[PDB]
Amino acid sequence: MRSQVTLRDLFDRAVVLSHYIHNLSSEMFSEFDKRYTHGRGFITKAINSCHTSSLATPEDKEQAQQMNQKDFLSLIVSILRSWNEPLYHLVTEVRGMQEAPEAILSKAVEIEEQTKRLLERMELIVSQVHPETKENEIYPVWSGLPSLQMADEESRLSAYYNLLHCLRRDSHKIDNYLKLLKCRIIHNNNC
Repeated sequence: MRSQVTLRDLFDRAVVLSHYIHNLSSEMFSEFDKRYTHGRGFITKAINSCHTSSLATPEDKEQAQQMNQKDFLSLIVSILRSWNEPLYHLVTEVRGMQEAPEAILSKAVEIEEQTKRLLERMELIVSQVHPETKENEIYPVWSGLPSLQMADEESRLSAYYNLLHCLRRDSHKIDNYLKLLKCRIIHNNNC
């Protein structure tokens, strides 16, 4: 929309949100981990199957810097829109039948709304800088639902472990990305 939005203003709050959302994801993940896998022998296993990994992303900074700006910003939107369904199901899954984690839920609800909040911001950024960008419509599919809703404690709990991990990973991606774009478009520029 509008309400006197400048590109400086858009980025100002895009970075405030992306930093917040990431820190909240580390909080959520570290809390789940502690609370949910600290007395058990569950397998850590690193950077597992993240649904956003199918999309072309820079896995570096010079790679990100070198990148076409138009594609970079659309990438950011695709990631953010791909976290809709899994974040809806997370909240519904904690919320539904499921018990205690009133504290993890409280946090899932915020991540869910703040992401959507970030996406509109990002959509405006794009319209302002690259209005020639066409309706995005490409976003990676998510298939973790079956694994979230398993009877087997180890399977289900790890499916949660991994989704929170991936989320903490990707919210960290977006943050580095937005810093990099803000520093360029708004701040100290090479001419």
